[PDB]
Amino acid sequence: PSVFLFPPKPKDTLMISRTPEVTCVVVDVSHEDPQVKFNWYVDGVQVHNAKTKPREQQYNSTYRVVSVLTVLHQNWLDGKEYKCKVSNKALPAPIEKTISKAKGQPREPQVYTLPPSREEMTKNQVSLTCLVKGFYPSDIAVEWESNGQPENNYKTTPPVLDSDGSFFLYSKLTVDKSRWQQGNVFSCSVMHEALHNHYTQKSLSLS
Amino acid sequence: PSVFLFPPKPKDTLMISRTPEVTCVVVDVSHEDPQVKFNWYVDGVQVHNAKTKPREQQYNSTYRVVSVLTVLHQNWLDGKEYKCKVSNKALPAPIEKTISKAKGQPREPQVYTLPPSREEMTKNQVSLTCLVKGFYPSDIAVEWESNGQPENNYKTTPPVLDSDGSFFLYSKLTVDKSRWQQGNVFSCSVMHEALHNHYTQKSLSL
Ligand SMILES: *[C@@H]1O[C@H](CO[C@H]2O[C@@H](C)[C@@H](O)[C@@H](O)[C@@H]2O)[C@@H](O[C@@H]2O[C@H](CO)[C@@H](O[C@@H]3O[C@H](CO[C@H]4O[C@H](CO)[C@@H](O)[C@H](O)[C@@H]4O)[C@@H](O)[C@H](O[C@@H]4O[C@H](CO)[C@@H](O)[C@H](O)[C@@H]4O)[C@@H]3O)[C@H](O)[C@H]2NC(C)=O)[C@H](O)[C@H]1NC(C)=O
Ligand SMILES: *[C@@H]1O[C@H](CO[C@H]2O[C@@H](C)[C@@H](O)[C@@H](O)[C@@H]2O)[C@@H](O[C@@H]2O[C@H](CO)[C@@H](O[C@@H]3O[C@H](CO[C@H]4O[C@H](CO)[C@@H](O)[C@H](O)[C@@H]4O)[C@@H](O)[C@H](O[C@H]4O[C@H](CO)[C@@H](O)[C@H](O)[C@@H]4O)[C@@H]3O)[C@H](O)[C@H]2NC(C)=O)[C@H](O)[C@H]1NC(C)=O
Repeated sequence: PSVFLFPPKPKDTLMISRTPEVTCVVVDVSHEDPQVKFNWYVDGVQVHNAKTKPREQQYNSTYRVVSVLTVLHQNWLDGKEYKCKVSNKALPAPIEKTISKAKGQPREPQVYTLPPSREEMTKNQVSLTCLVKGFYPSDIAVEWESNGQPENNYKTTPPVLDSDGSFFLYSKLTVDKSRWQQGNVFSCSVMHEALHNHYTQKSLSLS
Repeated sequence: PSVFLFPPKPKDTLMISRTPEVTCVVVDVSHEDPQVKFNWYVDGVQVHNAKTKPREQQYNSTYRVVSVLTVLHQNWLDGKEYKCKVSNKALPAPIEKTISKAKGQPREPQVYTLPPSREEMTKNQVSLTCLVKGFYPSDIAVEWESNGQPENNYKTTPPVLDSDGSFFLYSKLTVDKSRWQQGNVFSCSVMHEALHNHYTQKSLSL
């Protein structure tokens, strides 16, 4: 039996309207003794069944069970630990897994847009670059937009640990060379806890 | 008694002068029964040996044995498969692991240098950006230099799959703003199999 603990999506902890959740998944549960017991704790507290919510599901020759715990935005941002305890009779001792926001002081992300290289202009599609650096923790959300509509032909690298101990990443938005020199304006949105309203936006366009 | 096969460093296989190698790591070796016997095969052949060489041990609470096999640059680029057979008494049957370079038409990387944003011109240090996209397979090596000398403060993101099936990455070199204002020339070096001579350079300066 193996247990996996997943943190909330970065974007869920940053918007009050969204529902951030910590997901505890157990696999290789005995096909013979599928009864699984879950206990959740926040900073060591609440053996006593609280919120949470399990389900179940049969697989190869085993069972898979998932429990989801809704977390409070500020609880997560304040570094509270979420512990998932899993018990099964076909197991010696219960399996424990804990997860929290990475420790350290939040650092505000620096966002800069970079137009495509002149040499790339011979191509039919160009690259609009958004650089995000100096941020911490690594949890972050980046998106693009031209008008109000979201742009979807973009790719973002995973965050990279930098020398100062902070993280950086780049996002690449690909558009038709025409849409660019025509004058259209683009912008990458960046969501991070260390930003004023957990959100900033930088514009990009030729001139 | 777990086995992990690793491929050669991208750079080692692109320059004849270097020595590319495939490495077969063996973790959780029983403190009781180390004695690990390796077996390597290149496209099936070998075992009556040809160039293997294991070494060292011990770790946290268990042993870690590692076998290194030197490869012919050409054999690795041609897509030959490398197989590591690991044997140990405390292991029922011999665990085998195969490895080879990603398959598919190699694609030439486009290299573009991007100057620091006007907005960043306010910090003491600035970011020189090297965008490398459209390449395949993902094995690539990127480096920065200035007037013939290698730069120290740069970081390269790992390869990211692009929408069209090829890869891209960004390399970032941080330098004192003065060095950029003084007009010094900085260069992004890229090493990939689909480039003529497996190498290309792109310069940046104010
Ligand atoms: C004794 O210590 C061993 C290693 O100890 C080091 O690493 C940590 C354990 C540290 O806490 C500290 O103890 C030491 O610094 C333990 O063995 C480890 O076992 C795991 C899985 O059993 C291996 O994980 C693999 O890692 C490779 C990547 O390796 C490279 O990167 C790491 C760092 O990121 C380096 O340390 C390595 O040298 C390599 O450069 C993965 O590619 C590999 O693939 C995955 O396999 C798992 C299956 O387990 C899949 O689920 C995934 O999808 C992937 O396919 C795998 O993740 C560690 O490499 C290995 N440690 C090393 C480096 O040899 C050992 O467990 C511990 N006690 C025991 C149990 O004896
Ligand atoms: C029996 O069947 C189980 C479920 O079957 C899945 O597999 C395929 C082949 C079909 O059989 C389908 O029915 C079904 O998709 C198998 O369970 C699997 O067990 C592995 C562990 O051995 C789990 O892997 C873990 O995944 C984590 C990420 O999960 C998320 O993403 C995957 C897609 O990539 C989704 O499916 C999940 O739902 C999640 O959204 C990953 O974080 C874990 O990695 C971490 O831990 C390892 C150590 O184990 C470490 O090396 C690594 O660095 C990380 O720290 C880990 O890889 C897998 O999730 C689970 N399958 C599913 C769908 O939940 C079971 O193995 C199979 N056979 C046996 C012997 O039981």
